Amino acid sequence: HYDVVIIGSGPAGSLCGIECRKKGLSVLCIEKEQFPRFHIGESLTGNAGQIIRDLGLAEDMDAAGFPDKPGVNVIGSLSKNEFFIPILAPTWQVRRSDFDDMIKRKAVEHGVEYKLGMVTDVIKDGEKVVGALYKADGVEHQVRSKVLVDASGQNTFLSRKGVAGKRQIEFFSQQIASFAHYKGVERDLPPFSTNTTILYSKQYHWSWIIPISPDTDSLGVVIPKDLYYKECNPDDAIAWGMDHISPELKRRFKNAERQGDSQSMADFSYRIEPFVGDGWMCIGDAHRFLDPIFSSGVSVAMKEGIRAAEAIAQVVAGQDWKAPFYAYRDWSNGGQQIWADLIRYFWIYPIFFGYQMQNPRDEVIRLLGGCCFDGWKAPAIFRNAIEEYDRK
Ligand SMILES: Cc1cc2nc3c(=O)[nH]c(=O)nc-3n(C[C@H](O)[C@H](O)[C@H](O)COP(=O)(O)OP(=O)(O)OC[C@H]3O[C@@H](n4cnc5c(N)ncnc54)[C@H](O)[C@@H]3O)c2cc1C
Repeated sequence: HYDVVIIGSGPAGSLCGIECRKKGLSVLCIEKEQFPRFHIGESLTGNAGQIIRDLGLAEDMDAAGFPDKPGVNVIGSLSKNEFFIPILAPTWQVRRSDFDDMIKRKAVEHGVEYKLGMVTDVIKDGEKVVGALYKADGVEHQVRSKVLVDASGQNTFLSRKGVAGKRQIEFFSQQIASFAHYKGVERDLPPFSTNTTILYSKQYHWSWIIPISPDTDSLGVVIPKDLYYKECNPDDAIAWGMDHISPELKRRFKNAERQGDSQSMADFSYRIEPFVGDGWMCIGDAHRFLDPIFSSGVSVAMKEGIRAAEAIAQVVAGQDWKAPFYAYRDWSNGGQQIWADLIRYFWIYPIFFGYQMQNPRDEVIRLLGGCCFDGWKAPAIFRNAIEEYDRK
């Protein structure tokens, strides 16, 4: 028996476990993969940076060789339009295998119990979730929980089991990402050498370059699903990007040497509703995924883990789940909708978006730093333009 059982130990599950422990709750985290393990999504927001400082991890970040992130340089190729989004507060580019392991060790330090295992089923008592089944070695185990937290990322465990809602996928923005790590990439000149670079051409055609260590850079090429299936495996997709997205690519990778195989993965934005219920909740990618063009996923996952523990504590302490879980739900929907709007606005009006950075700018900087979860003008501008556009 535990107060809280967390499925998965990415940024959402790890932060949820840490904050649950800070509220004095007993916590079991079941994670199916042995750490450290590779994972994509390497560029952090200023707000993720602040959580990391709060955990007391800043020195360890520098020690791990994670480059400082000055901001993101966005370059459009069809018109050479270029803009730079400065970082809100100091943050980093990370190798996720090592980063996720660091956060996980902090969770263990706070007294989270970990099991290597794959959660496979929930245990119900009528409508109520009261625990879970998981496989470790050759063997099925049972655990009982007051709240089962699904932090399974894009595995969307509770959705797949029909406990949570079905995925509602955004049909018009379906993309496939292909990526690999390289050495020998030409970096921007200081003070910008370790910025994230985003290159885009047509709508939903884009690429990233992220320095993740002193010598290594992550390259991604992201294109519409149909184009990928039509003209492209992940090697071919990356080559297509090198050829068609921007000349900056062939230039910077002139002397680059790939480390390890390339990979592809769905980049479909989705949302799952409901994502809270009696005895359970979802946090992070387990209920919602946004186009990672602005590198917000880890920041969002961490924030949701933190905010969920608040709700969880109230329920473990005897309050009916509705008021607290619905407050979490509404808080999450509020902030995620702002991110979603920013992204849709960018894809519709990428040039107008950029120029916004010369407009007396501060709001967007804060928003892209992650301040999306707390009167600002920007959210309404994005919302209004998108509604008009859709109506048109
Ligand atoms: C192409 C791409 C690029 C991205 N770039 C960025 C970026 O630059 N910056 C950024 O911040 N975000 C980025 N993201 C998003 C980011 O990767 C995710 O939002 C983030 O990892 C979410 O964290 P999570 O904890 O929710 O899920 P995850 O990090 O995926 O963690 C989930 C964990 O759950 C475990 N698990 C799953 N199912 C089970 C089960 N049944 N039992 C036990 N354990 C289980 C998995 O092993 C996994 O470790 C990107 C995403 C994509 C697709």
